[PDB]
Amino acid sequence: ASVHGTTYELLRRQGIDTVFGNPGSNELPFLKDFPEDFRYILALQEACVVGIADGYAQASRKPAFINLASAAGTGNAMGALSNAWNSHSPLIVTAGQQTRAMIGVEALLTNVDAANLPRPLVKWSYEPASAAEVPHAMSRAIHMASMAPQGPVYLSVPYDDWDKDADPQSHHLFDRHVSSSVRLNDQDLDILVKALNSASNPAIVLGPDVDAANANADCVMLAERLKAPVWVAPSAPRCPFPTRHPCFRGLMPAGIAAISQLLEGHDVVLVIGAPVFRYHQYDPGQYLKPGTRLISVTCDPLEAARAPMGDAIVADIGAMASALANLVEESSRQLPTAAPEPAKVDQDAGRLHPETVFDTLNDMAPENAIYLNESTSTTAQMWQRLNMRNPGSYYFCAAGGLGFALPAAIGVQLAEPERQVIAVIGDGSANYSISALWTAAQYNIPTIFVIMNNGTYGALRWFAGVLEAENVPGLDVPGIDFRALAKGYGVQALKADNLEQLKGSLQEALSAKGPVLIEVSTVS
Amino acid sequence: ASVHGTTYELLRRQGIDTVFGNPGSNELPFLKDFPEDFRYILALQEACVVGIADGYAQASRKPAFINLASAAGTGNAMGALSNAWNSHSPLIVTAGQQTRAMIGVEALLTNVDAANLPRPLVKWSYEPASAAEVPHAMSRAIHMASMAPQGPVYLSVPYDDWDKDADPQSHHLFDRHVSSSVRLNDQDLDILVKALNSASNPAIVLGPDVDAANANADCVMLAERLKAPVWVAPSAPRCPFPTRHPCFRGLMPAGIAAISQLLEGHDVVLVIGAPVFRYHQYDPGQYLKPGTRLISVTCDPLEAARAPMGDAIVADIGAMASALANLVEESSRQLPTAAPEPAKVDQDAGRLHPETVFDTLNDMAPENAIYLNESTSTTAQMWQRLNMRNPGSYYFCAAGGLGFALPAAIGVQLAEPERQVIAVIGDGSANYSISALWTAAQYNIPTIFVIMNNGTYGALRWFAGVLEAENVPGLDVPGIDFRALAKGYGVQALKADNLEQLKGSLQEALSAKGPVLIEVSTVS
Amino acid sequence: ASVHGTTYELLRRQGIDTVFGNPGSNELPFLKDFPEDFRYILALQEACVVGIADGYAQASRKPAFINLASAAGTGNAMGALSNAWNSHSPLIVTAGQQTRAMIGVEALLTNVDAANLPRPLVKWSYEPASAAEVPHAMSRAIHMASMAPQGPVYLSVPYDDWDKDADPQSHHLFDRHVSSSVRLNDQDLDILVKALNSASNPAIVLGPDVDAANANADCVMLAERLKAPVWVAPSAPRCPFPTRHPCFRGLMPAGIAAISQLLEGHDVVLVIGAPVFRYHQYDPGQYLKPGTRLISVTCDPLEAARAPMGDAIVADIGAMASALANLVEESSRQLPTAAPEPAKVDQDAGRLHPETVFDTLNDMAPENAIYLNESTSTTAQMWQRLNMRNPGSYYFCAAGGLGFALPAAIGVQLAEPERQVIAVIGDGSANYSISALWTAAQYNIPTIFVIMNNGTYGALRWFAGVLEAENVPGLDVPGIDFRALAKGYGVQALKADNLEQLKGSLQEALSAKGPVLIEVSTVS
Ligand SMILES: Cc1ncc(Cn2c(C)c(CCOP(=O)(O)OP(=O)(O)O)sc2=O)c(N)n1
Ligand SMILES: Cc1ncc(Cn2c(C)c(CCOP(=O)(O)OP(=O)(O)O)sc2=O)c(N)n1
Ligand SMILES: Cc1ncc(Cn2c(C)c(CCOP(=O)(O)OP(=O)(O)O)sc2=O)c(N)n1
Ligand SMILES: [Ca+2]
Ligand SMILES: [Ca+2]
Ligand SMILES: [Ca+2]
Ligand SMILES: [Ca+2]
Ligand SMILES: [Ca+2]
Ligand SMILES: [Ca+2]
Ligand SMILES: [Ca+2]
Ligand SMILES: [Ca+2]
Ligand SMILES: [Ca+2]
Ligand SMILES: [Mg+2]
Repeated sequence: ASVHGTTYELLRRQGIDTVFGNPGSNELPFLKDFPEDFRYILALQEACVVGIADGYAQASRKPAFINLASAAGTGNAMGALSNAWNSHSPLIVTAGQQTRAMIGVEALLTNVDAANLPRPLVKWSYEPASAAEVPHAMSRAIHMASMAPQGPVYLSVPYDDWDKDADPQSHHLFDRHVSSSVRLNDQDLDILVKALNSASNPAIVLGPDVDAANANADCVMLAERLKAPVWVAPSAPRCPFPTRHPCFRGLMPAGIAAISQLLEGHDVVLVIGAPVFRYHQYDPGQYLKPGTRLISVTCDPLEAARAPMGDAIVADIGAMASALANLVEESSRQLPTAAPEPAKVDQDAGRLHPETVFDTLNDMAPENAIYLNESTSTTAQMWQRLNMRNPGSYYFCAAGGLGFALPAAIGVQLAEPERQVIAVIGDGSANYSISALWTAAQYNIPTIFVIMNNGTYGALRWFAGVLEAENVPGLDVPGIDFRALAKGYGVQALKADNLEQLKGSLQEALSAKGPVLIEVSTVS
Repeated sequence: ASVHGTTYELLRRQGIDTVFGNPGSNELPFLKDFPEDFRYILALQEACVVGIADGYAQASRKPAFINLASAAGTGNAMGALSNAWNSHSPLIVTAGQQTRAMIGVEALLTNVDAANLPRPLVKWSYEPASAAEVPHAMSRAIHMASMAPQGPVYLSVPYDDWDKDADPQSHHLFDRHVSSSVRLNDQDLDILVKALNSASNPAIVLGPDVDAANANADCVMLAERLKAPVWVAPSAPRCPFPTRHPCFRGLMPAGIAAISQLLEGHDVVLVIGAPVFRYHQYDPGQYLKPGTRLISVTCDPLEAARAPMGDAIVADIGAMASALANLVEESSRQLPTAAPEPAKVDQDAGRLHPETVFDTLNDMAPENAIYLNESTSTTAQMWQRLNMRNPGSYYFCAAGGLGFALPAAIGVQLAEPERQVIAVIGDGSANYSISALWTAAQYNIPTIFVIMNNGTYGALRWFAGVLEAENVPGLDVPGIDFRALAKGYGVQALKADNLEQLKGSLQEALSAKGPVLIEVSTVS
Repeated sequence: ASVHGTTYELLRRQGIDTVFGNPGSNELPFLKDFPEDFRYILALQEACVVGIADGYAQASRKPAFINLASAAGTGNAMGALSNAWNSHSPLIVTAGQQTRAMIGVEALLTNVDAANLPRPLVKWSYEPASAAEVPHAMSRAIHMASMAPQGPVYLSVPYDDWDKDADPQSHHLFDRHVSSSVRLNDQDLDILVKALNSASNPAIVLGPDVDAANANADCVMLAERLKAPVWVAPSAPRCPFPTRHPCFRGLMPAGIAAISQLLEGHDVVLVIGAPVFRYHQYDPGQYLKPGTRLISVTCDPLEAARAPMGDAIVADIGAMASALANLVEESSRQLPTAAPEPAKVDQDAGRLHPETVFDTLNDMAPENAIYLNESTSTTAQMWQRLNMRNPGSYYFCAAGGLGFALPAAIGVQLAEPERQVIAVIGDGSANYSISALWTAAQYNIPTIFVIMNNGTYGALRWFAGVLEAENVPGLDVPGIDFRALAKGYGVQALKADNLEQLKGSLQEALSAKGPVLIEVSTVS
């Protein structure tokens, strides 16, 4: 067998059947003879390729396979890899290299010092030293991406390797099963459970790895048993809990002082599947107030090591959440009271308040909708106004890198064809990965894109305000016609300049057969 | 509090009380006001510093703390770090940096791009961006070294940081407990146990992480219950099993074909705490023969990913070995028969056969002796001839890097003052870290060093022979007087030119109050 | 032809005929069939291998070729590479890698991510992607080491590559000539010359790249023409000027304020072949005083970029010094007056003052002696007391990394068999690379080693004093018998406990046929 044939067999045997890519010449020997049982999803720029794959992996809860065009293609994707690193997304990023005989002279398309290129944003990065090693290296890549803590990996392959003979002993790779589905030993788990049972006023904080593990329901049971309020850890990349459950308390503000104040009076705070914590703004003060003990369960040693406070346990989130939910006592304390209904912001017949948009989406979208957020000045309101009952219902750029949501929404929609995906994206953010729209059109992936157009980088204007920073350039983005961009890439386009038009456009979009972009005129 | 005071409090609270070091000017502000409850162990060269610390950490089963002199000191230690990486040794390697105001100009002793220096041989490498971050960075270093898979880490600290004010909120670091003591979830563990119970002819292979976890006794119970022969994985850095237990089958040869042949007919092979596998020689063939399934339990994702065959489970070795030992059924198969007595090699009244040396050591050493091996051509015979009943009884350079055993034997002896350490080191190997002898003399650490002097790099002569490689230079090391070297560093020195002298010298050494070096004239 | 044959032909054609090494198994296929016209110089530890090669390269003014044992051997050499980077030493560091078929599984002796290991201390680091690339990669290594700014490079070669067929087109590599012997364009050079001619009180500062270029005599002419005092740049790795020439002003103290004060009143300061500047101690103040302009000529862009003041020209030091010396006008100013005779320190019949040692060496050593310094507390006095008339007469660890001088003195002596090498090394420093002594004995390289034994790390005690740092551990190194160490490695050993014995021992050493070590009892 060839390296090509063996590698595709390995991929298939390991459950991979889709290649997200933008091709180049070093990849043609890999992509030729493309298997009939595989899917290739083309995108027009590599940030888009990787964003789509990332959404697909996050929603599918399985690795996604990517093929990029040597160094330039890899490089174009590195912002997308920054997000994937923070979301623990299991991405197998492959790129073609020059033929081995031309690497030394640094022929055009040689990826120099290739393994160092995507560092430090990958868990493992490698170029094999021979053709026959390629299937083994691919096996390593699959497993490295997939073991907890999951994350992106990089493999560079000289294009002449594919046609070479494989090692027959590579057949041992095909059916390897590698598990990291582990939990704390019984003795220490019993100690933890006793501490939770004995807490007088516990609180729970959940991060994205809960949703990635589909541990959401177990966390609901845990919160009900402990009668504990539940927050989502700051800068949330995913939604780990039903947002109208009575225990839910919403998104934590991303500040040191704000979080210790929120946790004041809680004697034990159990954090599951989050860094401790993904703060953002400068908000100095106490990490925790006196009387609060924090215990973190994380899938990532790097998270456990860097937490500035608390105990930590490094284990699989699904295994731990299930064990804890089934072991803790039912507290006789009263169940927390549900958060009040959000206020309705006054809305005239002109430009839309973002709150109006979210309320309308919540009114009109199906109960199993999936939202993506890259409307950076409106996140807090979005989190308050969308009832997200189910797992896998929310994604936000995990490293804060714009250009995620537009392509990721396409990948999520590909992963979840029965769940309507609605990406709410600011006018500024929409441009970073605008060409991803084409993939939705070409493959008829029926994502809805809601562009919040206020003509400015609003979140930056806000942050400049708190700085009292004057004379900052580059904050306004006037003069972008998103309906024309959608037309450019073959996506049906609608406008919403007021509330009646927003409702009309959403109705039309929700009943459409393909992707739809709605340009919403929002308040500045 | 100062950064200095806070950092030493963190170290003490995290169980660190000893600094292994060779000082330099960038470290003086760290080392000044050295706490009265800490120990400083000086060694004269940094390979020695790190080797001593490594032995101490491996034997103590806890992190060891190191302080080195900027880039040159770090650099001198990098061979030692190669071994530490392969042994999963929890080493906290710190080095001083120039004062922040002088880093830009690259003053003498500036460690340029410091974090990259020890890569790729460390789990984490870092220089803090401010003085107040230093205690937090130290906390990260401690935990990164200590979480499974354990390994060396590197922290570079500008020397002016120590006297600066610490963040009062660093007190939250002091008592953090971070656990990776995890095992496979119950459902999947039950599947594994059923596969082990149903095996008709199981075999077990154990690696160094068993001994590091002190899982040895649990592995004995597991082997007895399964009635399974037990091998030590190739290139063994430690001894994970009693070498005269009836199930023991010795050290696996480090070859692909040799290992699959040894495993032929075993339907399930359970590997615990080893890479799969640390082959060495070129020995092409089948990874496994038809009819053998391999299942690996490893603490290291990188091991699990790169195994060319088998299933894998990534978990703590102690937690897994204990669980498996207590869950498997007692097989009614007959217990394996003990290996036969090794042959006595004919020995005249002249130079010693290595087999004679090992037999004599086994006859005369206490039953709780600890051996170290850096006598590279004699390893197979050593493994056959020493009865090592207890855990922590054997160490060998885990990356094959010479210069480990001489200093490591000092660290092991410091860790285990009641267990006589005997380092068996070739004449070639002895030179790499010869100055470590001084530390044994200075601190009166009573290691015994047995130098196997055959005047040559024997293992290289052997490997050249199998290559039929002629005209290789540099293989002979005549003209080294090890008794004079020992005198040079203040260590009592004896000779053994024949068997009667070997016995006499060993008797004298075993009753000595300090370290002793015996130069043994061995056959060429 | 094989890769082996082609590579050795390339080396020979490029002027390389000596391999400095410590062998390992991955190197045996390279070292076999070793050419009869090549020399192999064995050393017993890799810091020693590289130090010897470094001295040889620095003194010979040509590249030196090194072969080390995979990752551990490379790692053991990294402190030595730190010095080589700072001295711009042209070192071609090669290491063997595992056979390509065993790299993926990370067999013992696999150098993982090999090219990253010696970073950031090398100019170029590489592992070829195929056997036929190896000669080309070797060519790259040779030229990268040799082009200005010269420095160490690293090449890792899988051991199976050597026996493979070479590309016949590799013959084009053999006779490539690559020049960086460049100087500033005429127009801009004329501007510089006019600025020098018009200076009213010029000063010159010279660094190690002057001596490396053998630009010393040109710099003498330049200083005579400009009637300018000449200093050696701080932390000097080499001696770039005759130390009893009337213009000579000695070693600059390595402090910001001290240097600007020394330069006060000099309107133009021309620095040649030095960083600006290799400061060490914290000595804050002005980089230059008002009225001083600095112009630097450096071979290294990294030096030019980081200078905090002055103009810079990046060019070959030999070409620039020759051009400037021949273009500047003869000033009618008076030639600077020679520095006064150093004082004779009172010396009783007991332990030696270091000043006495240097005065005696200066009295008894030949006029073409070569000195090495690793007696860290005595450098200033050494520089005042040795008349070094010729180029290539002084070496000191360029990165401050101890363990350089003992092996480097052997390499220098090998390079300059007609010039007596005398290494003056502290008792502390002597231990780092002590085993290098064996190479001097084995190859009968007649270096003289003068060990300054004061029982302590004196320079650290001094630096602690200025810090008022109390309770620093690890500063004393009692109990080392250097005569026994010399005996250990087969080197003739003498003692000097007083002045009469020092004279007697030096007389005996200077007339000896082999290497000699003299242990001198110096004041504490
Ligand atoms: C790749 C990239 N570039 C720039 C930014 C900086 N950035 C920018 C440019 C923001 C403004 C986004 O504007 P928007 O129109 O999408 O939404 P708002 O008007 O609601 O802020 S928010 C923010 O962090 C970024 N995070 N990521
Ligand atoms: C740091 C380093 N350098 C070189 C080697 C190469 N090496 C060398 C030099 C060996 C010979 C050791 O000789 P010895 O006298 O200690 O023992 P034997 O004579 O029993 O082989 S075995 C081997 O792998 C190495 N492994 N590590
Ligand atoms: C490899 C390494 N380790 C440690 C040091 C720190 N160091 C040490 C240990 C010095 C003392 C050397 O003592 P010596 O006996 O050789 O000479 P003096 O007594 O004259 O200082 S000077 C100094 O910078 C270093 N520069 N390089
Ligand atoms: Ca509503
Ligand atoms: Ca799906
Ligand atoms: Ca906007
Ligand atoms: Ca016996
Ligand atoms: Ca102990
Ligand atoms: Ca030997
Ligand atoms: Ca004199
Ligand atoms: Ca010469
Ligand atoms: Ca000294
Ligand atoms: Mg490095």
